[PDB]
Amino acid sequence: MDIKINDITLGNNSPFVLFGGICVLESLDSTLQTCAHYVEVTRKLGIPYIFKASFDKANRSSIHSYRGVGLEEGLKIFEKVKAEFGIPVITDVHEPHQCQPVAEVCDVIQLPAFLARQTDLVVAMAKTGNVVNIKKPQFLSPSQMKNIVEKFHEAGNGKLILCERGSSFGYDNLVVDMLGFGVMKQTCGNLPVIFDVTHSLQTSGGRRAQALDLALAGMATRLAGLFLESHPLHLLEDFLIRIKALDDLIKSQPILT
Amino acid sequence: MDIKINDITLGNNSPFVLFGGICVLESLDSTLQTCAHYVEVTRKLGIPYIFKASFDKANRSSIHSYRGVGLEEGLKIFEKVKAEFGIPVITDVHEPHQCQPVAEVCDVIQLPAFLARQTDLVVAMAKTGNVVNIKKPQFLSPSQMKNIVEKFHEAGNGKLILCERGSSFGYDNLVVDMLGFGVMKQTCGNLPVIFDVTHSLQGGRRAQALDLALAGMATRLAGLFLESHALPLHLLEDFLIRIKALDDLIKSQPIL
Amino acid sequence: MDIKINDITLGNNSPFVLFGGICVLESLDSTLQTCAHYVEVTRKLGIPYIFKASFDKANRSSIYRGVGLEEGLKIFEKVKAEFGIPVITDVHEPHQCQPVAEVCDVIQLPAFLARQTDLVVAMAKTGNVVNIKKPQFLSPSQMKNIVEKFHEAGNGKLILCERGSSFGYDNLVVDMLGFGVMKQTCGNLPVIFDVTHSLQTGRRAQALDLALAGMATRLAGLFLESHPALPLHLLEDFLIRIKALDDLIKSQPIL
Amino acid sequence: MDIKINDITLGNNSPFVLFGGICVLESLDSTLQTCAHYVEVTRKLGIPYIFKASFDKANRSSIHSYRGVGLEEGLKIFEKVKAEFGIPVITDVHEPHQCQPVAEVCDVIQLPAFLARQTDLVVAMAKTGNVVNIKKPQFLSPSQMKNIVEKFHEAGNGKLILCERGSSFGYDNLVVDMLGFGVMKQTCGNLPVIFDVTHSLQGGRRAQALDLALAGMATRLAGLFLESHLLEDFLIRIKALDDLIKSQPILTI
Ligand SMILES: [Cl-]
Ligand SMILES: [Mn+2]
Ligand code: NA
Ligand code: NA
Repeated sequence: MDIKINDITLGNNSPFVLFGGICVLESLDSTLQTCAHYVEVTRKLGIPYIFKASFDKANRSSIHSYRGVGLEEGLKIFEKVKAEFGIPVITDVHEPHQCQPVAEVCDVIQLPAFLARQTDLVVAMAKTGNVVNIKKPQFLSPSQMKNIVEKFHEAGNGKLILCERGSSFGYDNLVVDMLGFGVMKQTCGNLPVIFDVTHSLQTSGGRRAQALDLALAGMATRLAGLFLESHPLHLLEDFLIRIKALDDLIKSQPILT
Repeated sequence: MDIKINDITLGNNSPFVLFGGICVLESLDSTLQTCAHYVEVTRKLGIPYIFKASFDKANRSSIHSYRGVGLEEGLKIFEKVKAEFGIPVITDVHEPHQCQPVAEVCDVIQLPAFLARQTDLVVAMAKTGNVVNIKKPQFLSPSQMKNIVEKFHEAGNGKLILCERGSSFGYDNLVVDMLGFGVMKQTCGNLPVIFDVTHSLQGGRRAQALDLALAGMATRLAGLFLESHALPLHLLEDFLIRIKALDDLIKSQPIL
Repeated sequence: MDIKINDITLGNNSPFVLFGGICVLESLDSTLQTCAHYVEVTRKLGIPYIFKASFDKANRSSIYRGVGLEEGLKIFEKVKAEFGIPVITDVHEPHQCQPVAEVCDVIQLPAFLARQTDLVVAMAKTGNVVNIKKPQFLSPSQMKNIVEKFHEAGNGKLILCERGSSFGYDNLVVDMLGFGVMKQTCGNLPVIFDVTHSLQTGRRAQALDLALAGMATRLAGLFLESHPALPLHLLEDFLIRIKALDDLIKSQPIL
Repeated sequence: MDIKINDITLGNNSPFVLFGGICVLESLDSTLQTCAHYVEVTRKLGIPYIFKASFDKANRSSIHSYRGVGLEEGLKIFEKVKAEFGIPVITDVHEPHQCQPVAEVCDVIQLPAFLARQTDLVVAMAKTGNVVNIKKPQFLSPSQMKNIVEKFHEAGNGKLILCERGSSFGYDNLVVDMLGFGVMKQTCGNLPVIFDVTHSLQGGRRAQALDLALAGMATRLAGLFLESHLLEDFLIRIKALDDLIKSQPILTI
C-alpha cells in the first residue's frame, strides 16, 4: 500500500524517499540552512525528500541542558520551511494535546519509539488523520508491529509508515535484523517500511563507511525510504548517489511469487 | 543507603519489603478485598508491606480496554486504603502535572520504565521530595541507571529506589541478569534495589515466579515487587513463606 | 533422577555436590596441593566433592596447554589413590574417550563440541557418568536434543551443566529460569551450575552472588575453579555460604 | 587480499563466487547429477562456482544419519568432479589426520564452526598449505575472528576465507549483523569474506534467503555460500546486485 504525501508517492515498490534533517530545532536560520542543503542535493540527484526535525528534546544530557525551541516556535519554523521549499515535513509528538495542532502544520507526525505503546497518544495521533511514522522500539520484535497497526486502524487511521531502528543486542548495542523488514511487510499489509540507519548505529571510511554498508544492506530488501538523523567533502551526496544506484536496481527487479 | 517509608525501613541490608497489589484500580470494594488479603498474610508473617496499583494504565491491550478509575477517584481509593489499613501505598505517574497531586497522597511515586529518560517528568518527580521508584527499562543496561539517578540528584531528590524488571533477550523473551543487582548497587550509591518478578517474566508461571524470585533475593535485595490476580492470590502465603525463609537466611549473614 | 558416583548421591533434591579444581593440570605437586585443600575444606563442611581438571587446553594459542594426556591420567591416578574421591575431566577427541574413562569417573563433553556426534557416541559407549556442558549458543529447551543422542547411544547417566548464554557480543548472561526448563524437559537429570565460566566477559563478590542465585533454584551441584577463578583461601568461607543456602532450599518441600 | 583458486579470483572486490552443492557425498552418480545442475546454471550466468560436499559429516542431527561415503571414496568422487567439470571443490575436515590426504584433492578445506578454536585442527589445516574456509561460530564476535587468523598465520598459512553464518540472538534465533562484515575486513587484513546465508537462517524460506543474501552482498563480499527455475532466478538477482556494487569504487577517503 502506497501513501501519497503531496506530490510524493511513498511505498515499498516506489523510488526511495529520503527523510532527513536535524535532531532538534534551534533557530530559524540554521534550520533553513540545513534544509536548503538537503533540498539541493536531493533535487540534483532526483530523490524525493521530506524534511525532519524535533521541536523538543525529550531526553536531555542534563536537567539544565538546552531543550529546543518548543512547539509554538517550532511550528513557526516548520511553516517557514514549507513556504520556502514547498516540501513535506515530519516531526514527533509526545502529548495527545499536541497532535491536532502539530498536524495542522506537519505533514507526517511521528510516534516516538518510547511512546509506541502509549494508547492515548496512539488514539490522538490517529484522530488527526495525518500520515503517521511509527518508530519501532528496539525492544519490540517485527512480529509485534501488527498490534500497533491494529490500534491505529481501529482508531480510524491507516496511513502508517513503519520505521526500523535496530534491535537490542546484549547491553548498549544494537543489531539490525534484515529479515525483519519482510516480516513487517508480510504481517502489516505491506505498509511503507523505512529504515532509520542513524539511530541503528549504537556502536574503511570510519562511521561513514558503516552507515553506507548498513543503508545499502537495508535498501537491498526493497524499502519505501531511508531515514537519516544526519549522514571539502560532499558526504551526503556521495552517500545518496550509491543508495540511489542500488535502489534503482532493486526496484527494477520484478517481485517474486 | 536506607529509606524510611513511614515506619518501614527499606534497604539492601534490611528485611525485604513486599510491594504488592494489582495492575489497575478498577473498583473500590475489590481493591479493598485484595489489599485486605495482602495485609493479613504479611502481618501474619511480619513482612513489611506496601500496596501497589495504577490508576491510569498506559499501555492497554486495546485502545478501549479500561484505563482505570483515573487520578481523582484513584487517589480517593488510595486514601481509603491508607485509612483502613495504615500501610504505605505506591503508584505511577505519567505526566508532570500529575506529580503534585499524586505525591500528596501516595508514599511512593513510580517512574514508568518507558518514561525513565523523560527529563521533564524526572524533574517534576524530583521536585515533589517524595520517595521515588525508578523502573529500569528492559533495553537499558544496569550501568546506565546512574544517569537517571544523577538527574534526580541534580533536581534535589535522593530518596530513590531502583527496580529491576529484566532485559531484552533476542525477540520477545526477557532474561534477568543476576549480576545487574550488584552493578546497580556499586554504581548508584547502594540505593535500595527491588525486584519486579512479575514483569520480569512475561507448575508453569507460578513455579517460574518462585524460582526467579528466590534467585533474585539471594543477591541480597531491599524488596520484591509483585502483582496478583500475576501470582494467584490464595497461594500468596506459601510463596511469601519461601521468600522470607531465604531472605532471613541471607540477611542474617554479613556481606562477604 | 539421581546418579550414584561411588558413595555420592547426585540429584536435584539432594545436598549439593561440589565439582571443583583448576583450569588446567601443570604438575603433580601443584595438583595434589590444590586438591588437598579442596578435600579438607569440603570434608569438614560435610560437602560431597569431585576433583576437576583438564589435561589439555585445546583452544588456547600456542606455547602451557597443560601436561597433556598421558601425563594427565597419571596425575588423576595419584589424586584418586591419595584422597579416595571421584574425579572429572574433559575430552576433546573420540579416541581419547575410552582410555580417559578407565581412570576418570566423570567424563565431560566440552561446550563447543556438543554437536560432535562421533564424540557423543564414543563418550556414551564408555558407560561412564557424563557431564554435558551446555553451549553458550544452545537454549535450555534444546538440551533435550543432546540428552536424546546419549540415550539413543545407550547412556542415561547424564549431568547437565549450565555455563551461561550468549548475550550480544562477548558477554554472557545466566538465565535462572533455564534450570527449571532443563529439569522439566530432560527427565529431571542432575543439573549443576558452572559459576566460573559464566562470569566470562568484585570477582569474588560477583561469583558469590551468582552462585547463590543459581543454587536458590534447587540444583544437584556447583562447578567451580580456583587459583592459588575464586581465590583459593576464600574457598571455605565461600562454601559455608553456599551450603547455608543449599541446606535451606533443600529442606523446603517442592511445589 | 585476493586468493587464486585455480582459474578463479576470490576477493572482496571481485565478482562473487558461489559455493554450493550437497550436504553429504552418497555416490558418484548422485554427486555428478547435482553438480552438473549447479555448473549449468552458473555457467549460463558467468558466475564462478566451487562445488561443496562433505565426505564425513560429524555434526549431523542424528547419531545414525549417514555421515557420507568416507574419506577414500569421497576423494575419488571429488577427483572425478574436478576432472569432469574443471571446477574447484571444497570440503570440511574434522580430524587433524585427515587434512593432508584431503588437501591432495580438495582445493579448499573448511574448518567447521564448532572446531574453529581447536588449535590442533587449525595447525593441521594450516600445514596443508591449501586455501582454508573458516566458518565463524554463532557465538563469536566479528572482532574475535582475527585471533583465529593469527593462529593460521603462526602456522604458516594466510590463504584464508572468512565465512559468516549469523550470530546468536537470544534463544534459538540467529541474526546476521551486516556491520560484522566490515569489522572482519578491517581487522583481518581484507581477507575474502563470504556469506553462508542458509545456516544463518533457521515467499517462504526462499523469499527470506533472497532478502538476506541481497543484504549481505550489498556490503561487498567475495562470495555466497549455500547449504541445503529457482536457483537461476535467485542467482540472476544476486549477480545484478553484485555487478552493480563491484563496479563502483569504494568511498572517497
Ligand atoms: Cl553533500
Ligand atoms: Mn577454565
Ligand atoms: Na507522599
Ligand atoms: Na548473542
